[PDB]
Amino acid sequence: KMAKNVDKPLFTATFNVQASSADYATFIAGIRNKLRNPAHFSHNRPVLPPVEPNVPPSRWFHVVLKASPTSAGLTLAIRADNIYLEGFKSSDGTWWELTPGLIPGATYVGFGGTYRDLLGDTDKLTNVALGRQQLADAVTALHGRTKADKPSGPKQQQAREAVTTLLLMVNEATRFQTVSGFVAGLLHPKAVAAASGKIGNEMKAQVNGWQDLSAALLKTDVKPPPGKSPAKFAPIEKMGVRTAVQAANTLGILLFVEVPGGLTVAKALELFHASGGK
Ligand SMILES: Nc1ncnc2c1ncn2[C@@H]1O[C@H](COP(=O)(O)O)[C@@H](O)[C@H]1O
Repeated sequence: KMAKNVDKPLFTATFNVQASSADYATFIAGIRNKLRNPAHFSHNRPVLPPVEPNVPPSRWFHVVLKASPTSAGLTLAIRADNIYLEGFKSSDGTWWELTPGLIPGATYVGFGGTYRDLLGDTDKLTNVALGRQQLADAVTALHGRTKADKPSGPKQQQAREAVTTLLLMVNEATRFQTVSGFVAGLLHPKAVAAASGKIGNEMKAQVNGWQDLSAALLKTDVKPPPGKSPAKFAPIEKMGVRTAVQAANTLGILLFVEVPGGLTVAKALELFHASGGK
Protein backbone atom coordinates (compact mmCIF):
# COMPACT_ATOMS: atom_id res chain seq x y z
CA LYS A 1 0.00 0.00 0.00
CA MET A 2 1.12 3.56 -0.76
CA ALA A 3 2.56 5.96 1.82
CA LYS A 4 0.49 8.90 3.09
CA ASN A 5 1.44 12.52 3.88
CA VAL A 6 4.71 12.43 1.90
CA ASP A 7 4.08 16.07 0.93
CA LYS A 8 2.64 16.98 4.34
CA PRO A 9 5.86 16.94 6.36
CA LEU A 10 5.69 17.15 10.17
CA PHE A 11 8.57 19.64 9.88
CA THR A 12 11.21 20.84 7.46
CA ALA A 13 14.92 21.11 8.27
CA THR A 14 17.00 23.28 5.97
CA PHE A 15 20.75 23.44 5.44
CA ASN A 16 22.82 25.69 3.19
CA VAL A 17 25.70 23.54 1.90
CA GLN A 18 28.14 26.47 2.15
CA ALA A 19 27.26 27.16 5.81
CA SER A 20 29.53 26.70 8.84
CA SER A 21 30.31 23.50 10.73
CA ALA A 22 28.47 24.97 13.71
CA ASP A 23 25.36 25.52 11.59
CA TYR A 24 25.58 21.94 10.33
CA ALA A 25 25.70 20.63 13.91
CA THR A 26 22.72 22.85 14.77
CA PHE A 27 20.86 21.51 11.71
CA ILE A 28 21.46 17.86 12.69
CA ALA A 29 20.56 18.43 16.35
CA GLY A 30 17.32 20.12 15.33
CA ILE A 31 16.28 17.09 13.26
CA ARG A 32 16.90 14.80 16.24
CA ASN A 33 14.98 17.16 18.51
CA LYS A 34 11.92 17.37 16.25
CA LEU A 35 11.86 13.58 15.72
CA ARG A 36 12.01 12.65 19.41
CA ASN A 37 9.40 11.00 21.58
CA PRO A 38 9.31 13.55 24.40
CA ALA A 39 8.11 10.76 26.75
CA HIS A 40 10.98 8.38 26.01
CA PHE A 41 14.70 9.08 26.34
CA SER A 42 17.53 6.62 27.03
CA HIS A 43 20.63 7.91 28.87
CA ASN A 44 19.49 11.41 27.90
CA ARG A 45 19.48 10.55 24.20
CA PRO A 46 16.22 10.88 22.27
CA VAL A 47 14.27 7.78 21.14
CA LEU A 48 12.00 7.77 18.10
CA PRO A 49 8.37 6.89 18.65
CA PRO A 50 7.48 3.34 17.51
CA VAL A 51 6.36 2.73 13.93
CA GLU A 52 2.56 3.02 13.71
CA PRO A 53 0.94 -0.38 13.27
CA ASN A 54 -1.88 -1.18 10.77
CA VAL A 55 -1.06 1.74 8.43
CA PRO A 56 1.43 2.36 5.57
CA PRO A 57 4.16 4.92 6.41
CA SER A 58 2.18 8.10 7.18
CA ARG A 59 4.67 10.19 9.20
CA TRP A 60 7.24 12.13 7.13
CA PHE A 61 9.60 15.10 7.34
CA HIS A 62 11.47 17.09 4.70
CA VAL A 63 15.10 18.08 4.49
CA VAL A 64 15.92 20.95 2.15
CA LEU A 65 19.52 21.24 0.95
CA LYS A 66 20.42 24.55 -0.69
CA ALA A 67 23.44 25.37 -2.87
CA SER A 68 23.29 28.87 -1.36
CA PRO A 69 21.07 31.05 0.91
CA THR A 70 19.10 32.28 -2.14
CA SER A 71 18.97 29.06 -4.17
CA ALA A 72 16.01 26.69 -4.51
CA GLY A 73 16.71 23.64 -2.38
CA LEU A 74 16.71 19.94 -3.17
CA THR A 75 13.89 18.48 -1.07
CA LEU A 76 14.28 15.06 0.53
CA ALA A 77 11.32 13.05 1.82
CA ILE A 78 12.31 11.04 4.89
CA ARG A 79 10.21 8.86 7.21
CA ALA A 80 9.77 10.32 10.71
CA ASP A 81 9.58 6.88 12.34
CA ASN A 82 12.78 5.24 11.06
CA ILE A 83 14.56 8.06 9.16
CA TYR A 84 14.48 6.17 5.84
CA LEU A 85 15.08 8.27 2.76
CA GLU A 86 12.42 7.44 0.17
CA GLY A 87 11.98 10.46 -2.08
CA PHE A 88 13.70 13.53 -3.51
CA LYS A 89 12.35 16.41 -5.55
CA SER A 90 14.22 17.78 -8.59
CA SER A 91 14.05 21.37 -9.88
CA ASP A 92 11.37 20.60 -12.50
CA GLY A 93 9.06 19.50 -9.69
CA THR A 94 9.42 15.75 -10.22
CA TRP A 95 9.31 13.54 -7.12
CA TRP A 96 11.71 10.62 -7.49
CA GLU A 97 11.30 7.54 -5.30
CA LEU A 98 13.65 4.78 -4.15
CA THR A 99 10.87 2.20 -3.86
CA PRO A 100 8.57 1.47 -6.82
CA GLY A 101 4.93 2.32 -6.04
CA LEU A 102 5.52 3.84 -2.59
CA ILE A 103 4.99 7.58 -3.12
CA PRO A 104 1.83 8.82 -4.91
CA GLY A 105 2.70 10.37 -8.28
CA ALA A 106 6.43 9.75 -7.93
CA THR A 107 8.82 8.40 -10.58
CA TYR A 108 11.05 5.45 -9.66
CA VAL A 109 14.70 6.49 -9.94
CA GLY A 110 15.90 3.07 -11.11
CA PHE A 111 17.49 1.70 -7.92
CA GLY A 112 16.71 1.18 -4.23
CA GLY A 113 17.82 2.93 -1.04
CA THR A 114 19.76 0.24 0.83
CA TYR A 115 23.55 0.28 0.76
CA ARG A 116 23.48 -3.09 -1.01
CA ASP A 117 21.33 -1.46 -3.72
CA LEU A 118 23.55 1.64 -3.87
CA LEU A 119 27.07 0.21 -3.51
CA GLY A 120 26.63 -3.53 -4.08
CA ASP A 121 27.63 -4.34 -0.50
CA THR A 122 27.19 -2.76 2.98
CA ASP A 123 30.92 -3.37 3.49
CA LYS A 124 31.69 -0.61 0.96
CA LEU A 125 30.62 2.35 3.16
CA THR A 126 34.30 2.85 3.97
CA ASN A 127 34.84 3.77 0.29
CA VAL A 128 32.47 6.75 0.11
CA ALA A 129 34.11 10.19 0.12
CA LEU A 130 32.24 12.68 2.29
CA GLY A 131 32.80 16.44 2.50
CA ARG A 132 31.46 19.85 1.50
CA GLN A 133 32.05 19.48 -2.26
CA GLN A 134 30.64 15.92 -2.28
CA LEU A 135 27.54 17.28 -0.55
CA ALA A 136 27.23 20.12 -3.05
CA ASP A 137 27.86 17.82 -6.04
CA ALA A 138 25.29 15.30 -4.77
CA VAL A 139 22.73 18.09 -4.34
CA THR A 140 23.52 19.32 -7.86
CA ALA A 141 23.20 15.85 -9.43
CA LEU A 142 19.83 15.00 -7.87
CA HIS A 143 18.33 18.49 -8.08
CA GLY A 144 19.14 18.74 -11.79
CA ARG A 145 17.46 15.46 -12.76
CA THR A 146 14.55 15.93 -15.16
CA LYS A 147 11.66 13.56 -15.84
CA ALA A 148 12.46 13.56 -19.57
CA ASP A 149 16.17 12.66 -19.41
CA LYS A 150 17.14 9.38 -21.02
CA PRO A 151 18.67 7.38 -18.16
CA SER A 152 22.14 6.07 -18.88
CA GLY A 153 24.57 3.77 -17.10
CA PRO A 154 26.89 6.65 -16.11
CA LYS A 155 24.00 8.90 -14.97
CA GLN A 156 22.56 6.14 -12.76
CA GLN A 157 25.99 5.56 -11.25
CA GLN A 158 26.24 9.30 -10.54
CA ALA A 159 22.77 9.23 -8.99
CA ARG A 160 23.61 6.21 -6.79
CA GLU A 161 26.72 7.89 -5.41
CA ALA A 162 24.76 11.10 -4.83
CA VAL A 163 22.06 9.31 -2.82
CA THR A 164 24.74 7.44 -0.83
CA THR A 165 26.47 10.74 -0.05
CA LEU A 166 23.26 12.29 1.26
CA LEU A 167 22.25 9.21 3.26
CA LEU A 168 25.54 9.44 5.11
CA MET A 169 25.64 13.23 5.55
CA VAL A 170 21.98 13.62 6.52
CA ASN A 171 20.33 10.38 7.67
CA GLU A 172 23.26 8.57 9.28
CA ALA A 173 24.46 11.89 10.70
CA THR A 174 21.07 12.26 12.40
CA ARG A 175 21.23 8.70 13.76
CA PHE A 176 24.81 8.86 15.06
CA GLN A 177 26.81 11.50 16.94
CA THR A 178 29.93 9.79 15.62
CA VAL A 179 28.89 10.35 12.00
CA SER A 180 27.57 13.91 12.53
CA GLY A 181 30.75 14.85 14.39
CA PHE A 182 32.87 13.33 11.59
CA VAL A 183 31.00 15.30 8.92
CA ALA A 184 31.14 18.48 11.04
CA GLY A 185 34.89 17.93 11.18
CA LEU A 186 35.17 18.03 7.39
CA LEU A 187 33.36 21.37 7.09
CA HIS A 188 35.62 24.43 7.21
CA PRO A 189 35.57 28.12 6.24
CA LYS A 190 36.68 29.05 2.71
CA ALA A 191 40.07 30.14 4.07
CA VAL A 192 40.78 26.43 4.71
CA ALA A 193 41.71 23.97 1.93
CA ALA A 194 38.93 21.80 0.50
CA ALA A 195 38.69 18.58 2.50
CA SER A 196 37.18 15.11 2.14
CA GLY A 197 37.22 11.96 4.25
CA LYS A 198 35.89 8.41 4.53
CA ILE A 199 34.38 6.76 7.60
CA GLY A 200 36.31 4.06 9.45
CA ASN A 201 35.22 0.52 10.33
CA GLU A 202 33.66 1.43 13.70
CA MET A 203 31.26 3.93 12.10
CA LYS A 204 30.54 1.49 9.27
CA ALA A 205 29.59 -1.10 11.91
CA GLN A 206 27.45 1.49 13.71
CA VAL A 207 25.68 2.53 10.50
CA ASN A 208 25.04 -1.15 9.65
CA GLY A 209 23.75 -1.90 13.18
CA TRP A 210 21.55 1.02 14.28
CA GLN A 211 18.79 -1.27 15.55
CA ASP A 212 21.31 -3.48 17.39
CA LEU A 213 22.96 -0.51 19.13
CA SER A 214 19.59 1.10 19.94
CA ALA A 215 18.30 -2.15 21.43
CA ALA A 216 21.53 -2.70 23.42
CA LEU A 217 21.16 0.65 25.17
CA LEU A 218 17.38 0.29 25.69
CA LYS A 219 17.96 -3.00 27.52
CA THR A 220 19.97 -1.19 30.19
CA ASP A 221 16.95 0.97 31.09
CA VAL A 222 14.77 -2.02 32.02
CA LYS A 223 14.33 -1.95 35.81
CA PRO A 224 15.29 -5.35 37.26
CA PRO A 225 12.95 -7.53 39.30
CA PRO A 226 13.37 -6.54 42.99
CA GLY A 227 16.51 -8.06 44.51
CA LYS A 228 18.47 -8.21 41.25
CA SER A 229 21.15 -6.25 39.42
CA PRO A 230 20.54 -3.60 36.75
CA ALA A 231 21.14 -5.08 33.30
CA LYS A 232 24.68 -4.36 32.11
CA PHE A 233 25.46 -3.12 28.60
CA ALA A 234 26.49 -5.89 26.21
CA PRO A 235 29.58 -4.66 24.31
CA ILE A 236 29.57 -4.36 20.54
CA GLU A 237 33.30 -4.51 19.85
CA LYS A 238 32.95 -4.01 16.11
CA MET A 239 31.35 -0.60 16.74
CA GLY A 240 34.00 0.36 19.30
CA VAL A 241 31.18 0.56 21.84
CA ARG A 242 31.91 -1.32 25.05
CA THR A 243 29.86 0.59 27.62
CA ALA A 244 26.49 2.29 28.02
CA VAL A 245 28.22 5.68 28.37
CA GLN A 246 29.97 5.04 25.05
CA ALA A 247 26.66 3.96 23.52
CA ALA A 248 25.02 7.22 24.71
CA ASN A 249 27.88 9.27 23.24
CA THR A 250 27.48 7.34 19.98
CA LEU A 251 23.70 7.39 19.44
CA GLY A 252 22.25 10.58 17.95
CA ILE A 253 18.68 9.25 18.16
CA LEU A 254 17.62 5.67 18.91
CA LEU A 255 15.33 3.56 16.74
CA PHE A 256 12.46 2.34 18.87
CA VAL A 257 12.87 -1.34 19.69
CA GLU A 258 10.65 -3.58 21.80
CA VAL A 259 13.00 -5.20 24.31
CA PRO A 260 11.86 -7.68 26.97
CA GLY A 261 10.64 -5.73 29.99
CA GLY A 262 10.62 -2.40 28.17
CA LEU A 263 7.89 -0.32 26.55
CA THR A 264 5.72 -2.00 23.95
CA VAL A 265 4.88 -0.35 20.65
CA ALA A 266 1.41 0.48 21.97
CA LYS A 267 2.51 1.90 25.31
CA ALA A 268 5.31 4.04 23.84
CA LEU A 269 2.90 5.45 21.26
CA GLU A 270 0.41 6.13 24.06
CA LEU A 271 3.07 8.11 25.95
CA PHE A 272 4.11 9.87 22.72
CA HIS A 273 0.55 11.02 22.10
CA ALA A 274 0.02 12.06 25.72
CA SER A 275 3.11 14.26 25.50
CA GLY A 276 1.87 16.11 22.40
CA GLY A 277 3.60 13.95 19.84
CA LYS A 278 2.37 13.86 16.25
N1 LIG B 1 15.84 4.02 2.57
C1 LIG B 1 16.68 4.03 3.64
N2 LIG B 1 17.15 5.19 4.17
C2 LIG B 1 17.98 5.21 5.24
N3 LIG B 1 18.43 4.10 5.85
C3 LIG B 1 18.06 2.86 5.42
C4 LIG B 1 17.13 2.75 4.27
N4 LIG B 1 16.93 1.43 4.05
C5 LIG B 1 17.65 0.76 4.99
N5 LIG B 1 18.32 1.61 5.81
C6 LIG B 1 19.21 1.21 6.93
O1 LIG B 1 19.36 -0.19 6.90
C7 LIG B 1 18.87 -0.78 8.14
C8 LIG B 1 18.22 -2.11 7.84
O2 LIG B 1 17.03 -1.94 7.08
P1 LIG B 1 16.23 -3.19 6.51
O3 LIG B 1 16.59 -3.41 5.05
O4 LIG B 1 14.82 -2.63 6.60
O5 LIG B 1 16.36 -4.36 7.46
C9 LIG B 1 17.95 0.29 8.72
O6 LIG B 1 17.76 0.17 10.12
C10 LIG B 1 18.64 1.59 8.31
O7 LIG B 1 19.72 1.88 9.18
